[PDB]
Amino acid sequence: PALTKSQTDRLEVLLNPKDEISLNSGKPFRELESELLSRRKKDLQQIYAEERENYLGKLEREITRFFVDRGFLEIKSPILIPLEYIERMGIDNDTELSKQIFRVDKNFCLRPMLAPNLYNYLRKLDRALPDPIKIFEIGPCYRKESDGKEHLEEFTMLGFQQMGSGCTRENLESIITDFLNHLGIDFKIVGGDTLDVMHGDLELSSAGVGPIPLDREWGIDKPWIGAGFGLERLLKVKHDFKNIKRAARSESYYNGISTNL
Amino acid sequence: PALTKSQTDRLEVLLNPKDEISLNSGKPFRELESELLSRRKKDLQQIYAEERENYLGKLEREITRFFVDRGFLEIKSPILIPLEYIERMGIDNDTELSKQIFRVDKNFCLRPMLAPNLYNYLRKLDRALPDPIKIFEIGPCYRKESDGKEHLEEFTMLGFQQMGSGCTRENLESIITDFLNHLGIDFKIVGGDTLDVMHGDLELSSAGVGPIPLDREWGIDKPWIGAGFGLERLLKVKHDFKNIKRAARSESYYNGISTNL
Ligand SMILES: Nc1ncnc2c1ncn2[C@@H]1O[C@H](COP(=O)(O)OP(=O)(O)NP(=O)(O)O)[C@@H](O)[C@H]1O
Ligand SMILES: Nc1ncnc2c1ncn2[C@@H]1O[C@H](COP(=O)(O)OP(=O)(O)NP(=O)(O)O)[C@@H](O)[C@H]1O
Ligand SMILES: Cn1cc(C[C@H](N)C(=O)O)c2ccccc21
Ligand SMILES: Cn1cc(C[C@H](N)C(=O)O)c2ccccc21
Ligand SMILES: [Mg+2]
Ligand SMILES: [Mg+2]
Ligand SMILES: [Mg+2]
Ligand SMILES: [Mg+2]
Repeated sequence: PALTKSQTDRLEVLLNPKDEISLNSGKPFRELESELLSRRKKDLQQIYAEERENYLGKLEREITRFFVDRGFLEIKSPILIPLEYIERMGIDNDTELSKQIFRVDKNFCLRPMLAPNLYNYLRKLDRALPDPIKIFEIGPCYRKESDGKEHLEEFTMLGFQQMGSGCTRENLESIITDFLNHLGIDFKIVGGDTLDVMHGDLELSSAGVGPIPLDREWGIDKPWIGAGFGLERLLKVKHDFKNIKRAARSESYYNGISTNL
Repeated sequence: PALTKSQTDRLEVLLNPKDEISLNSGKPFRELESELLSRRKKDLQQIYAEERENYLGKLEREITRFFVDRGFLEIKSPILIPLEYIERMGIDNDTELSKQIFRVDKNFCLRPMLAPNLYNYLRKLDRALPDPIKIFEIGPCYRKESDGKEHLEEFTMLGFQQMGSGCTRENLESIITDFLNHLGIDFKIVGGDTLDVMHGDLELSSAGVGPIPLDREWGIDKPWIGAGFGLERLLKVKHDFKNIKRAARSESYYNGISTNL
């Protein structure tokens, strides 16, 4: 009696990437399910007995320490932002992002990105802080997305930006490289300069070197370097999850372990 | 020449609670403004040179360590939640909260509270973890509010909950008391049991002891204790801010310092 596709789907919910269990073994579904249920209950018991930390929270804290220690100021800015910030980012029809916005009320949206708020902080802090100005933010961002194993509608972005002196492509690649070697994540950098940070075919980050013409709409007139990274994609690679759902804010998975036991 | 109300409003933006400057001094507005601008620029320079941490992020990390160390599992659950969770919480017309919901699309809303997701986690984790089950979450919550010095529309909630053995009012008051003495925040506890944690006339928390009849709609049939705290209200008290805007996710204040310099 071979397993049904529905049964294999159920077992795949319970399977963790380092389990060495093969589904075709010939063992009955009920037995395979009971084995995986026992393993996942034990995984949750071990977390509860020892560390008790959530992967997404813990990763945020680790990234925060890395950037604070490298001289970047920690920002916490609004998640619910004025809708006019989207248009002011140059996002209109004929851009993909235009159709992906979660609107709230008449004049607000859930931010799909961190760039508007980081631009505003760079402009304001230039009146107080010495050159160069280095800032970062980690927090929720929102985009409407087609179903896909690499995309969430509710995700978490790291964004960092430096403005003034030292804003070279070399220095940008150095930050990225030190950061991902610190986290233990393999990558390739692929390249007004623009560049993407790839893990195989998966985009971990897009990064940039300024100035660009958009800066003037935000009151920025200095060179800059910066990048944006999705935390759930970093977790997906680090823990070898097959679907990014395992890494997201979720009621269905805790540290990549099914909560439906 | 006395200061105008508009001028005093501008100086109050620049005034920090421990400044020992009196507005009626007789000094001209321009001079008082220049003094406060210099002080606030220096405050930002000192943060940037030394700690570089945001108060709201740092408070979240401190609270996280307190609860993890006391045996509570750290949860990160969705901020964008099904609208049906609101009705299932018993929130209908004739309740205040009913009119305060930020709706998104047809079937979702920004969570105004943490209770639905914590109920769901308690039910699911009861199948895996030993008694008692202790969990907590910190993160963004959203409510439409009238203008007021104690309310934000975008705020941050701590919610903790224990289920099973040990769920007594005494144990609940002990958690609260240890927590606020750890943070250095003065309070009074004022009291199916219900109780509020007050700082003067300001509500820091509402807390509760179960079971209650609502539990059955969430699949819960064990005793419980729990509470919810606003982080920005804790910061407002700790730092003696006159308006909670100083403590919120914001583009206008950084660690209670005006960014408009
Ligand atoms: N829906 C999403 N879910 C998870 N992470 C995301 C999502 N959208 C963007 N990210 C992350 O945020 C980073 C910066 O955003 P951005 O450069 O705008 O993404 P993007 O170009 O739309 N990438 P993609 O949709 O994969 O082609 C990306 O490199 C991802 O790591
Ligand atoms: N709009 C808000 N801004 C900031 N903190 C809030 C807000 N609403 C609730 N809180 C915090 O969240 C805690 C738990 O929420 P809840 O008990 O529902 O609040 P509440 O009853 O509406 N309090 P209040 O509106 O002041 O009378 C409160 O005790 C506050 O510390
Ligand atoms: C600061 N920052 C953030 C991003 C990612 C995305 N565009 C966002 O705004 O969140 C980014 C990309 C290139 C250069 C700088 C960047
Ligand atoms: C777990 N928890 C959370 C709250 C506050 C608010 N009602 C919310 O849901 O976020 C709360 C109040 C009493 C008892 C337990 C509580
Ligand atoms: Mg995209
Ligand atoms: Mg990209
Ligand atoms: Mg209220
Ligand atoms: Mg209350």
